Amino acid sequence: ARPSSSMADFRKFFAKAKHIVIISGAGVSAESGVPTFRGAGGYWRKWQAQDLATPLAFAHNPSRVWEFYHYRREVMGSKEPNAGHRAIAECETRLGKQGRRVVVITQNIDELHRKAGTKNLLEIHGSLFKTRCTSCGVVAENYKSPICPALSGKGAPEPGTQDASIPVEKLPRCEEAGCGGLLRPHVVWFGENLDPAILEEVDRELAHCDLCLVVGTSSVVYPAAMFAPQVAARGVPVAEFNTETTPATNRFRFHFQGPCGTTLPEALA
Ligand SMILES: [Zn+2]
Repeated sequence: ARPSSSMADFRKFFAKAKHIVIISGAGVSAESGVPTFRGAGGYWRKWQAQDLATPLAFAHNPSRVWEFYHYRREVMGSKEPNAGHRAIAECETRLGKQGRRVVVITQNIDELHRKAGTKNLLEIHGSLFKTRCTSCGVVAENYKSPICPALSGKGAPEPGTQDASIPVEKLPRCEEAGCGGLLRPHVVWFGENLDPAILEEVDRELAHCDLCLVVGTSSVVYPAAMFAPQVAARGVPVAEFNTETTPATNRFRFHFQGPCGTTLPEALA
């Protein structure tokens, strides 16, 4: 039960596909210089990213979690879309002129698909550059560097860096009149459900698609890891683009090895 590595055969499906869903994970941004969760980039100070991206973490030490998110926002400041992001964006524009739909369902919070020009984007895990008020619930875009003055020069990643220990009053706060609630990043933490509206949107896309790509993702985090398998179970061809095999590889019709910045321009031409 094993995937094909034939691009020519994938291209035969691609030529006819009317409704393509492209699922991405951190590997799509690796060639932009954005750290992944797997490997060495997935550590900040002595923690793993899945240690800090939790409601318990935030409740216990919101300064520490904000220092972590600050660091990621600042990392992003210099980063640009790569050839894989661009191929995806250009594909959507080209096919759209022909009446054919391409939609990107990303786990990423890095906004690089946006910067590349993707329009049909579902950020299923939220965005590094939005806030949500824990008091009022308002969602706001926020690209400020630093997001608050007390985080200026904070966030360094090296193990043994002292906690900034910023009092909650000096962490990012809501600016709505009379609120002043503590902000959090408008991201999905481990242990938190996705937004129901997002689940519904995904469900509609997967049920309607006739071709699916699964790009740069380890296929370990749920529910997102369920998505491409479900499409394959329907009998729809799924093509995995990854520098390695994953637990999901053998569920799919195709496996294209190598950096997606190389393979996606070729696939989506
Ligand atoms: Zn508020």
